Amino acid sequence: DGENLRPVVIDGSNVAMSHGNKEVFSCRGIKLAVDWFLERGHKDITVFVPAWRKEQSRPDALITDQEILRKLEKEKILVFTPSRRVQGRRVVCYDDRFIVKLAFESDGIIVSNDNYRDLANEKPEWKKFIDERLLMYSFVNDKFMPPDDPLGRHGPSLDNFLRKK
Ligand SMILES: [Mg+2]
Ligand code: NA
Repeated sequence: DGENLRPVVIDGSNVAMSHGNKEVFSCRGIKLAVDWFLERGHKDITVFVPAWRKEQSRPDALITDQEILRKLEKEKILVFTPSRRVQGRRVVCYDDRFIVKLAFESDGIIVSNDNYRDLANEKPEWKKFIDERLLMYSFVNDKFMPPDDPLGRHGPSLDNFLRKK
């Protein structure tokens, strides 16, 4: 029973960079984050990751355990944001905008340590949404630890934070 639960939108790139080495795109972090929400009963989970991350590990952009991305895609959970090469240069659509817009329109939660304040300054309704619906986190090795107080001490509990009740 997970439609008393708010839909969950995970910043795949943020979580990947947060987990393990802070200089490595660690896809296990994405799996661990998703698994944490799955074990609680969530059924509406979307992970946004730029499409160019499917490319093999380059020295500029290191990445581990790539197979998880496609696996999560086949499981309907992960969605790739558009990206392509024009005239020898990589063009990337702002995945952060996908994250914010989807979560806002689905009336859900954003899982990220990124504040997205450029987008917040762009649209007032987005700023208010982010202020009230951003779930930050911390990684202790393979342990995914979100705070019981997402909005501080006067905010709701983590349990009630994820419910539409
Ligand atoms: Mg980002
Ligand atoms: Na990382």
